[PDB]
Amino acid sequence: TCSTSDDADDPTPPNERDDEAFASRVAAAKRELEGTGTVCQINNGETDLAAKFHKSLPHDDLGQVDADAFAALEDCILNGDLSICEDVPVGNSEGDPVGRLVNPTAAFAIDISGPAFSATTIPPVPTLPSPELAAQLAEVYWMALARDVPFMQYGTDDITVTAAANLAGMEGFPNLDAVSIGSDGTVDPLSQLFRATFVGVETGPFISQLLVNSFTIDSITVEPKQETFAPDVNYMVDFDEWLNIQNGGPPAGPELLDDELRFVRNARDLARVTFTDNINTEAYRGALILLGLDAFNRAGVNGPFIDIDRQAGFVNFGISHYFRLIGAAELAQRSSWYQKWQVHRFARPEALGGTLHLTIKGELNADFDLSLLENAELLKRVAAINAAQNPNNEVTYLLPQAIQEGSPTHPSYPSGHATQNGAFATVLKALIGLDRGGDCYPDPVYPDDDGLKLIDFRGSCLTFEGEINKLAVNVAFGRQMLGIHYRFDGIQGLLLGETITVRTLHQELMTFAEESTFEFRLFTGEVIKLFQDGTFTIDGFKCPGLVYTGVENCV
Amino acid sequence: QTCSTSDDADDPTPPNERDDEAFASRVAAAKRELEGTGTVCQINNGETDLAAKFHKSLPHDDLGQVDADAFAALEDCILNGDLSICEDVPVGNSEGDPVGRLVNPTAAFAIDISGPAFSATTIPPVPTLPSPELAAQLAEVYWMALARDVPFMQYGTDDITVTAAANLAGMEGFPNLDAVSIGSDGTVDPLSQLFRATFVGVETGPFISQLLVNSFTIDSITVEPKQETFAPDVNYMVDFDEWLNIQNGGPPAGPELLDDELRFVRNARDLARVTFTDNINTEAYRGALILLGLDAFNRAGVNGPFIDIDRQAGFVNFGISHYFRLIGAAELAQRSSWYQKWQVHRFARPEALGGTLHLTIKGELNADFDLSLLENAELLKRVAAINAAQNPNNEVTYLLPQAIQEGSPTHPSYPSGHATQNGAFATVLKALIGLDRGGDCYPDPVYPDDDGLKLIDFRGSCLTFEGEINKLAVNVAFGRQMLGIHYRFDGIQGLLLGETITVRTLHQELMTFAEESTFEFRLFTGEVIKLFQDGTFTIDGFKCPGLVYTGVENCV
Ligand code: VO4
Ligand code: VO4
Repeated sequence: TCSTSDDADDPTPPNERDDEAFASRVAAAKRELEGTGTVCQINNGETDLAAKFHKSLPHDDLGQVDADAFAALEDCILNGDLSICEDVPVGNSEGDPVGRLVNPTAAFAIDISGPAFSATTIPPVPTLPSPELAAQLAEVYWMALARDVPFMQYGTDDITVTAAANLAGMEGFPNLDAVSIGSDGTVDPLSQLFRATFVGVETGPFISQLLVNSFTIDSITVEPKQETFAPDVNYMVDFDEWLNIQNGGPPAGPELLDDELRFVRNARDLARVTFTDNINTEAYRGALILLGLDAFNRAGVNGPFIDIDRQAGFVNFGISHYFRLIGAAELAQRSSWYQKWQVHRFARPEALGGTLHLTIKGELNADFDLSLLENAELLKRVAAINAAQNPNNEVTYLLPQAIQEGSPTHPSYPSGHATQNGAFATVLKALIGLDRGGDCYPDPVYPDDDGLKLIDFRGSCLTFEGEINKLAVNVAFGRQMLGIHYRFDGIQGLLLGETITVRTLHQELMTFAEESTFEFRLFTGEVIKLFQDGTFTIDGFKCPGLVYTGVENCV
Repeated sequence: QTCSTSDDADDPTPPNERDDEAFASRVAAAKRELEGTGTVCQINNGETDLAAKFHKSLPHDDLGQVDADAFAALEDCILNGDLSICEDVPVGNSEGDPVGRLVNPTAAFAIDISGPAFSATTIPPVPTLPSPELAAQLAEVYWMALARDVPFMQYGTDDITVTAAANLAGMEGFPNLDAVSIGSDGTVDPLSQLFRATFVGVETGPFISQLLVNSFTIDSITVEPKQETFAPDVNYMVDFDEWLNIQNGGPPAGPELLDDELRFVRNARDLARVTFTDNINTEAYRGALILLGLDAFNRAGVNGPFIDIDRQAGFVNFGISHYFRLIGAAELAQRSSWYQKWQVHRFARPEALGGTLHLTIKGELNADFDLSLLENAELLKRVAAINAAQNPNNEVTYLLPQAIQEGSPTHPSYPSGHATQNGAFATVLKALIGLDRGGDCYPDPVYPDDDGLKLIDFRGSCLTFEGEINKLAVNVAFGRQMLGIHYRFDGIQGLLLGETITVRTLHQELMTFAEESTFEFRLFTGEVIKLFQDGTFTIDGFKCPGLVYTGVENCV
């Protein structure tokens, strides 16, 4: 049995390989220790249970949570114990899986890699009475009303031309997260409504090139015409059906589907993608397309290999590296879960929709800002679309859901889809690099209004990095378009995802033998550059912390 | 805001101790890896002949023998984890084609914070060039090339595969091949054993996994797996000059000829084509979506510890996030595969031993291949004839016909990186699905017809999910062998390396989870592993003595 020598072409002796791996890992962990320090989780401080998540617990007939049950939920959230979590009351005893709490104890796991779950933060949510919460909630209502308008008709359809005038008139609107908006405060329906200022999202067609172009997987070429939802029908707008879903009961039935396969061409379609995706499916498709277009090089001439001739990357700076992180970067979901349950615990849009509807009916008196509560233009359209749908044409102002089950049984903020899509977009941009990130997407297209044919897009350069960012914001805002998240869930989850992913990316980069760096553009536009000694820059400026904690701290 | 002992998080640990607690847990995890690893000795087969070593893309003489100083430059490149030193390795062809680049030789030297470090695991020494095991390993690769265009359901009648099976069973070292599928009577049944392995389920039912031939749905897009495949009969690198050009790092002679009709995978050439055009985990990702849709893994999160309780579902842990996260993350096993390829065994590819074989048969070289191969009359006459029909002026060569013009990637043979990653992904799918559901039968199994244009319903065996998951991994490993670029030891040892490594990572993560939970599933060779949060583990119910898992043979 060997000790100081063996057959490997390795400078370290066998009996030191174990110590060197330990030393390296202790140092890495020490760097997270020191770079982290004391991190303070802060929520908006409101105590109203109406603004908190409690879907699936027992509610009275006004959708108001049972006190004892909510206190058992707080018990469950705090203790990271399965058994205590099984003690939380359920509001419907039929045992349907949509009634189960979605893994409330998940956050309490220290992963050995990346930033620990409590090492990052996201901002407090706007309180229920605020002008910002009002405009955020109205925007989810207008998305629901605009679901069947084709994206290319946004500038001429009554619903979206109105949505843009009505939202721009709300006091809180200019304060919405990365809101697309003119300098004069107006909203252009075709290029700004339901958009964000992250790089490339406002340029060109609403839907990312990565969602409408063909992809090849194992020599199988796939055109992305999907099975989509039927137009014009929404769910949970009948009061008893809505209450039953808040109490944890089964959906009223399946969703109506369209008989014709179509490319994604309106918000209902985009929402459909996000209802039937599985973690990184959209980003995986984008990854394959980018590889096929040579934004990422399949033969491995990426990273430090672009400047040399003898070697190609694979495990590092090649497809092994890329597809590994496309899955591994989903680890940011653990931090997303801590934020959802242990910290913010914010009410989903359908729950606030119930509070609103009852307040409008005079059965509750929630303090919503008058910009929503007196928003006649929006509330009359909601009343009308619901009455058209409901038995006996009964009017409700509930938020129309594109799915019978409504939201998943976990808190609104942030969106897990937005956190994981921010992480996947960051992995793609970092491996493709800044230079290739700025090249223009070749032969860009947009689906026709029926989603049956692709039309050649003739306009500004759509950069690879912008189309990757667009893909991520499409997925985030597609959940909003189902009725189950607000813009703050999507924007702040995307940033949470980018920050955590820069931390893991930098951690791994420091271990690699070959000399190399990472360089790429963040969602807000700054260029980050990561170095193997632990240093990093934002637009050329060397940052002061030991580890990346967001652009705001690099000053 | 600042804070110290209290903030708005419902977390028992004060903010100012959360950094400390994460460092403590990480040190304890790294320490468990330190103490469970100890001294690990990397042992290769010890042969010194350069003909038995990888040196594709370096300068060679006209007999394909490596320039000696270039090879010592490559060893220095392998040893030092230095990009600049690796840029000094000589190249045998100046055209600058990307197929000539060395594939990331410094990759192994990176200590990943999670999982087993790159040098903490081993794979067995490769059979030496003169051994009967090597001879039968290489003959199998050649028979796979000769059987490329035979539809799997015609294996029992086609003279090529009927003879392959008998020829291989009569080779002295054949019975000692890695998990070789063979009767107790010593014969190989063409339909159910030829080019198969004894890993659970692989020998049951059709050759191709159900996960590769059934439709998958992605984002509401339903996909029928009819692929663009290679044309029949044509093989490449069978003309000596073309072969030599490829060994010196020159560009491929041309593109591969493709079939005009899209088809399901129905022969070895088609399975090879999958593996030529896949991307790390595309085959398992397709299988993962198929399994999820069949409820072998529950999309709503009723998996792992949630199966026995009513109030909660899994997601980050024991739900789809866990599942898709690990399907990509488990590719981390590729760092260890890279160490074994370059730093430890550095074994020559089948096309390289094929050039040595060819030249030895012609009397231009004198390699000591065992006589079971050098005097295999049945194999030699068929190789000569297929190559004479392919070559322009009908010149005979004994080179191993490749299914692709560029031949192997530019990195050593052992183990197969495709096999190591598919052993890891197979291991992730089984662990998350769990032992009980792993035993459920595939619901609607099929097999493609001989033209690969229609799916025929299969009957007469329960194809378990764990068995079809194992089959897919062995199909991907063996499809590289069907390209002409890997041996069976590359594939089976690669699959087992990927499994051990993944068990180590799965266990490490399991120990962190707040909820009480375990992992329990069946390994490739059939034993049931069960992993516990206190760091202990069992093999068929027997408590293992090591700190950490190091393979079935050490749990005794
Ligand atoms: O998955 V959301 O967290 O986007 O409901
Ligand atoms: O990728 V192989 O290592 O299977 O050539």
